[PDB]
Amino acid sequence: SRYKDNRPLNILGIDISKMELGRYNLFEVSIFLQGSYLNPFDPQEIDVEGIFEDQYGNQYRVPGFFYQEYKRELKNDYEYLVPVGDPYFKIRFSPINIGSYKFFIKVKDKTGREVSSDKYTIYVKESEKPGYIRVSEKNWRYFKFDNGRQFLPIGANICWATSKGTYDYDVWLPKCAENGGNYFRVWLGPSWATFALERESVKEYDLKNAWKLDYVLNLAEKLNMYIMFCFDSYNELRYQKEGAYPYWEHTPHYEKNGGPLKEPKDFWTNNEMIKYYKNKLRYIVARYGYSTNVFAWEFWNQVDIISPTAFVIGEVKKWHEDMAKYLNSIDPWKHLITTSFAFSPGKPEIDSISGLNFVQTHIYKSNRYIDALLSLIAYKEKYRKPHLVGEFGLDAGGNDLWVDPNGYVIHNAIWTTILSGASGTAMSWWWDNHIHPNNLYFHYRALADFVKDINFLEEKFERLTNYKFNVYNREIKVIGLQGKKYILLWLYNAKEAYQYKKDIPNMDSSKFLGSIELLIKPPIKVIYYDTYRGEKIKELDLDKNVIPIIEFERDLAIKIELL
Ligand SMILES: OC[C@H]1O[C@@H](O[C@H]2[C@H](O)[C@H](O)[C@H](O[C@H]3[C@H](O)[C@H](O)[C@H](O)O[C@@H]3CO)O[C@@H]2CO)[C@@H](O)[C@@H](O)[C@@H]1O
Repeated sequence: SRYKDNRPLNILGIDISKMELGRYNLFEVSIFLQGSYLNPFDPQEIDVEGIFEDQYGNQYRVPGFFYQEYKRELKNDYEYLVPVGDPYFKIRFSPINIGSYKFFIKVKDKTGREVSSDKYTIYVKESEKPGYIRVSEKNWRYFKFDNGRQFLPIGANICWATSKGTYDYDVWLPKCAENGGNYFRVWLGPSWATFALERESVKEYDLKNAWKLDYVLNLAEKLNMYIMFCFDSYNELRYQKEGAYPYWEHTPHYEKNGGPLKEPKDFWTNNEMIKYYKNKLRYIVARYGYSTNVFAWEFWNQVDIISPTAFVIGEVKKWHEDMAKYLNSIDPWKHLITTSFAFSPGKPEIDSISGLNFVQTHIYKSNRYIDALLSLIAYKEKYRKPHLVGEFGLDAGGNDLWVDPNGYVIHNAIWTTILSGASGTAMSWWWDNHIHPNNLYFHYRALADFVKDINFLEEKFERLTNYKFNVYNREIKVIGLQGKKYILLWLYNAKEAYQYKKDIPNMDSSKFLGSIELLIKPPIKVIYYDTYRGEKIKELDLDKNVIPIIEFERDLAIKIELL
């Protein structure tokens, strides 16, 4: 109990970040206090709350959180954080309406005594921010912002840094954002992760790693990027003898290391673990929930591959239902909630729970992965909620960077997924050893520039069907979407798309290859789009439903508009 206090409860100071701010922007209150509590991360010991009310009478109950300021530096090849001042408590709020808000601070400690502040008034003006990310009511395949504009996630996993810590995100994130990226995913466990909250304990959370997560979230805010926070990873509950980067023997949950659990199976039902997990969820909502740059709360990375001694489908299902309900109940902004599985088809008993707002796929497959992606996307339409291909790569023991230094595998997957009806791009692994050093960001820029000017929420897009190729020299295949105004096609050469040794196509391509007939009413306008340079190649007006295919090396995109 490093941070215990044993004084009579009193507020000693309140600092307010700003008295005027914009819609969806951060309003931060700092609270200095003394009190009686053993653990500032446990609301049964000390419960700080901010109670906000807009001019329409809507109320927001915002939990407060314990905070330590740090100043970062780089010591050669590792980040080092120097503490600045004593720790204290914070409230982080974000207004969804404009106008006036009234708020006050309340504190209760373990003695039952409660203290409170004076009522304060702040004023909120309109801003440019689009709001929080939600499921689209117009098309359940897709996400939207509160203002109604679509959110199509384009990006990659960026789940942890090297020892350089936040200094790596200073490099990766601007490159991603300047190349059309608006999405990444970070890990808050296991204990070795950059942002691990349960580093040494499951009862108290790591203030240094929480500060690093603040830093990265703030960088996302400046760059208009949106983050999935993955709370726990399967390694935590996987025994050494089971392989696959196991971590049970080292995890703070295990009794050997101070935690409540004798074996990982007990995670789902142990009363003490459940209590502390809810405290962690409260801490995460308190510290990060304000942010519209939090796209989603993800409970687990690949919960299906915890130890087989520990995976009890009915227990894991109930825990997800209960935790989703709890998290929603305490999150004033109701961020999206999800979970993930290593098994590519997922676990229907869990994926179908209403409390999980969207479903995911992880897939590492080397052969015919285009067809596998399409099949999984078609299959998961049964859930009638969005689908994110949250992890993707070859099944090559991590050798993607040697097999495919030009990123053709990523290229194929991002085009396939977007134009098959997934909510956004397939999300690559290997951000640090592949995407960045091989400078693969240009693939995302080309795709973003192709899709960004179409409102996917309103096109009534369906996976393409009723097509017929007429091509003699080659084997060309298509992944497509057909909507009420646009048809989007990705064509690929089946004999070239899965070979990765040749240099990036430098198109100079005038010849006719063949045609593809679609079930459309002319007249139409046809745009041919170079998927590597990210530019229009040619434009052609047509009076029939038969699209010439111009010459291309590997793959080519086509945008058709019903006129
Ligand atoms: O350096 C941090 C950490 O690395 C751990 O090992 C990583 C691997 O380096 C690799 O990225 C692996 O990726 C997995 C990941 O588990 C994902 O969810 C899915 O399973 O597929 C990808 C590709 O296989 O992830 C592990 C962690 O699970 C480990 O070496 C730690 O000691 C080290 O601190």
